[PDB]
Amino acid sequence: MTKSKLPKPVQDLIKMIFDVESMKKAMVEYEIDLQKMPLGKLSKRQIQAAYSILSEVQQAVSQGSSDSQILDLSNRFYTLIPHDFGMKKPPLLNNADSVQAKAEMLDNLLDIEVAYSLLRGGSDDSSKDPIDVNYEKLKTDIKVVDRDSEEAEIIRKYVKNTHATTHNAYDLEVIDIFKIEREGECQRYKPFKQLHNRRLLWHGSRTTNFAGILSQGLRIAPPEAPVTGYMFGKGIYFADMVSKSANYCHTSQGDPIGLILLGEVALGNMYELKHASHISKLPKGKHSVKGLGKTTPDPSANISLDGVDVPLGTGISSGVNDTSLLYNEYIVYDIAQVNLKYLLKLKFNFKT
Ligand SMILES: Cc1cnc2c(C(N)=O)cnn2c1
Repeated sequence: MTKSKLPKPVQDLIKMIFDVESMKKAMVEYEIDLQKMPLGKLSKRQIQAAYSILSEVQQAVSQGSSDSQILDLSNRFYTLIPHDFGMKKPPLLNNADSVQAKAEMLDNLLDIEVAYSLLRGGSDDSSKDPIDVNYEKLKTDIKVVDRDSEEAEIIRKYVKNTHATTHNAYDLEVIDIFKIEREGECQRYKPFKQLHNRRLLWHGSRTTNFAGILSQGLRIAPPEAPVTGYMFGKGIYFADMVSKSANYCHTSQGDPIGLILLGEVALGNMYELKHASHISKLPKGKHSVKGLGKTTPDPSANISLDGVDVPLGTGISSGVNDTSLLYNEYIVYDIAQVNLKYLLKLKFNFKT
């Protein structure tokens, strides 16, 4: 029963990541029936089967098949994943929007099952602090960045400048800044180290998903996932506006604490797009996809950190007239193209 000697901000981060209740709330927010399907009953092969049904809906809508088939698959989805809408009609998976919503839901369900499997596995010893046991389950070095260092100065300027005016529901306060080093990730990222056009970008996600993000990195949606459920196909999505990525933390007024990622991304040749392009492979010679947004952080204020460009400029007009994106988007389709550097802990102070 040796109390953990880890830094207090790290211990708080471990407790917040490995909280079983936060997993249960996240499933309740999706209106999943926890009585007919509790958290311990979540299965990876069950989520993959739900991914396949979403893919069956995608192909039926395209091939002009029976919309009656699209009704049977919708009811199949709700039998596979038991929900509880009370007295309301469940949303019908009959169009592309419904597929994207349930695709995003299964991405968080797959990460929740990963966090719970990580928690209830391995070995156990009641002589060690549970905080110490969970920290080594992540297989990640986690150090607190000093508040007065130039790293924290640049990171704060990154959060300070790239908060979009459209995302007016809140403003962000940086609580903690962690310098993370995933086990073995640096060797995996080595072939992309001297690739040109490397940037430090944001990645937001649910807090419960970070037990798997630190354990296995940022993954691509499984093969069973429908490629049309994501705007630019099955890849890893990043942004340069801190508010665009913080929206994917799914932070509520009840739980206003968020976790966001700062990662070095080997972009290389950017396939610049303006609208949806559901692809799994890039054209030969390209290494990433950039969704051109109307507003881009000023390129004149670009600075470097460890040889990595940091687009912390104020948002100005990009010079792109016809685009379906308000802000930029960076997508890679190889997991080795990501090197996670920092992990931030943000307080969401919702306004107006
Ligand atoms: C479809 C999609 C998913 N995730 C993201 C992020 C992020 N997680 O930071 C930014 N844009 N984006 C887009």
